[PDB]
Amino acid sequence: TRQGYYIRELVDIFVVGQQCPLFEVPGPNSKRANTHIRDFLQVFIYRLFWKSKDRPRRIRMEDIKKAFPSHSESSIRKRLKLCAD
DNA sequence: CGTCTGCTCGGCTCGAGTGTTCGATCGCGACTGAGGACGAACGCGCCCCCACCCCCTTTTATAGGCGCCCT
Repeated sequence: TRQGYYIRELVDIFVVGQQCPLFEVPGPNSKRANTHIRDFLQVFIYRLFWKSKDRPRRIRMEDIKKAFPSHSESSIRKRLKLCAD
């Protein structure tokens, strides 16, 4: 860590074979992919509103632009359309 | 006037639903090939019947040979 080194011994190590997947990874540009993209952004926006101390709760746009910098700001504008002014 | 944020609108992409076509076994059906059994006709064998020829005797002349019977 930042403060120093720490040492443990280990005695047990597992080898994991070939995985049998139980969850389907979406494809690129899929409907499930884009749904997750906007849902994740919406959850981050709600949790930034919960963390806000001023009443009424207020956030800044460039916090979201620091978190999601590949997003066009139009997508963020629409996620803020419903729930913020 | 420039920047930024939001709102609307347009275009593109992807997913889902449906309908048509084809094949995927397929589940019967038709139909010909393969295989003894029974009845009728023939030829065919077997049996029976018919036909023909000789044997029963008598006679009579006549004679050589073989066998038997009582004198």
